[PDB]
Parts: sequence; structure tokens; C-alpha cells
Amino acid sequence: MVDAFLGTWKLVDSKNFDDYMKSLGVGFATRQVASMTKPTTIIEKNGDILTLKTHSTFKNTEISFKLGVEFDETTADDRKVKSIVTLDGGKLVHLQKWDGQETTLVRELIDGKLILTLTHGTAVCTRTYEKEA
Ligand SMILES: O=C(O)C(F)(F)C(F)(F)C(F)(F)C(F)(F)C(F)(F)C(F)(F)F
Ligand SMILES: O=C(O)C(F)(F)C(F)(F)C(F)(F)C(F)(F)C(F)(F)C(F)(F)F
Repeated sequence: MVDAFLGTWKLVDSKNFDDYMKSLGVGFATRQVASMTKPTTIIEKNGDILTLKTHSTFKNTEISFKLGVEFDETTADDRKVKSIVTLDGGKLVHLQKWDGQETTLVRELIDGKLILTLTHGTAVCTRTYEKEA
């Protein structure tokens, strides 16, 4: 199921991330740092539990979850959300809900690259990761 997503991934392309951050209300000085950061994402499984780490020179996050089971999450920008991650069409779909708002973080594999599509409001950001050995 999820096994092609597992491993260490490095950011190699980003489109419309400023739009996405601004839609979420991230302040301009933070957006400026974030626009120049290249995170590493590490996706590990242990049985039915996935752990997704995001590491950078600015902020780090880590979440653990079972597919299809809601979990509490506090995002990098300090939103307290109700989250669920599911496999849908071969994509890892992460849905966050708070205050009646929603955002999706969708990961899919295309030609061995991991494409992360972030949608909030009308903003749609595409971030591409390449696998580390
Ligand atoms: O993993 C990535 O590339 C990523 F930086 F885009 C990201 F998903 F972490 C993210 F979008 F920045 C995020 F941290 F999750 C965020 F949505 F919470 C926000 F910070 F942008 F507000
Ligand atoms: O700090 C915010 O609000 C932020 F959105 F800018 C941010 F830290 F989440 C980030 F820089 F966008 C981020 F990209 F998610 C990150 F730094 F966490 C990382 F993913 F780069 F690691």
C-alpha cells in the first residue's frame, strides 16, 4: 500500500507555496524564510503506524498516525487541527480540519518523484521531492 512513499525525500521544486502560506495567514517574514528553505521529509512505518518527519533549518515537525484513523495535530504554523491520512487512488491524502476550514496535503508518486499538492481556499501549491539514498 504505502511502501513506495517510505524513505527520505528532499525538496527540489516548489510552485505557489507563498500563495498557500498566505491563504493560511502565515506572516510575510515567515513566508520569506520558508520560500528559501528546502525541507527533508522522512516517512517511516512500523506495522500500521506511519511516522512523517519534516526537518529544516527553520522549523521541524513530526506526526505519527494510523491510516484511516483521526489524530490531533499541531501544524508547523501552530494550527490545532483534526487530521486523517488515507490512501486514495494510490495517493496519500492528508486532510486537516479546524474552525470549519479544511486543507489537503496530497502526495503521489510520478516517475519516482514525490509530488505534494497543498490546497487551501483557492490556493494550490505543488512541491516536488526527490528520494535520498
Ligand atoms: O512539507 C512541506 O513541503 C511543507 F513545507 F509545504 C509543509 F507541508 F510542511 C507546509 F505546508 F509548510 C506546512 F507546514 F505543512 C504548513 F501547511 F503547515 C504551513 F506551514 F505551510 F503552514
Ligand atoms: O512557520 C511557518 O508558519 C511555515 F509555514 F513557514 C513553516 F515552518 F511551516 C515552513 F517554513 F513553511 C515549513 F516549510 F513548513 C517548515 F519550515 F516547517 C518546513 F517544512 F520548511 F520544515
